[PDB]
Amino acid sequence: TLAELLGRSRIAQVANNHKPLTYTGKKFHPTHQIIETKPSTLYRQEWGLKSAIPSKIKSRYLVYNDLDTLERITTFEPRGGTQWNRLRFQEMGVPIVSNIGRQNPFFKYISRPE
RNA sequence: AAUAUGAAUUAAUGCGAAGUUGAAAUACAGUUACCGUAGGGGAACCUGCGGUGGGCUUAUAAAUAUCUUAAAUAUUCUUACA
Ligand SMILES: [K+]
Ligand SMILES: [K+]
Ligand SMILES: [K+]
Ligand SMILES: [Mg+2]
Ligand SMILES: [Mg+2]
Ligand SMILES: [Mg+2]
Ligand SMILES: [Mg+2]
Ligand SMILES: [Mg+2]
Ligand SMILES: [Mg+2]
Ligand SMILES: [Mg+2]
Repeated sequence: TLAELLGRSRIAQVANNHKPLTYTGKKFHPTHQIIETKPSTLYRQEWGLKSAIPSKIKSRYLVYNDLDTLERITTFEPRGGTQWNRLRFQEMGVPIVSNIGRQNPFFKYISRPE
């Protein structure tokens, strides 16, 4: 059915987020999912959102909150810069270690009631 | 006692022409107007108290914005590729 397809659509895959797109507090990790469009689609203002992104946007990365609003605009910011922070961390090749010597969370360890 | 008539006597008002004394109202009408009420004054009107808008909704910024392969690759593409 159409409902089944919609639930699995790429737009459905992005978790609902209404966090401020302009946040001036302390940032410790990414808050919005970066959206990327290919160069061919960018030439046609196609991002896979509800409406065409304004042609003024030359970046290929954005973050958004609402597909449409009462102001008849998309709420988005044309930035994708948290990906470069992650890739620069990867280039520094420093593994993240636990200062408390806890078990690795990414391994299925056999824990006990200690 | 009622009804009708006339009535000394006396009250209110309309229209007509037509000047006079002011300039109260319509614009922020030159003191916002009007409602109720009270007092005062040649005349409109003036003043006090509250009410109404049938006057002020007539309302319109203390400005400041961001990084990924610009192309041998996107931009071309005509039912083709798959
Ligand atoms: K007056
Ligand atoms: K009055
Ligand atoms: K009065
Ligand atoms: Mg006067
Ligand atoms: Mg006058
Ligand atoms: Mg006046
Ligand atoms: Mg007086
Ligand atoms: Mg008054
Ligand atoms: Mg008036
Ligand atoms: Mg008015």
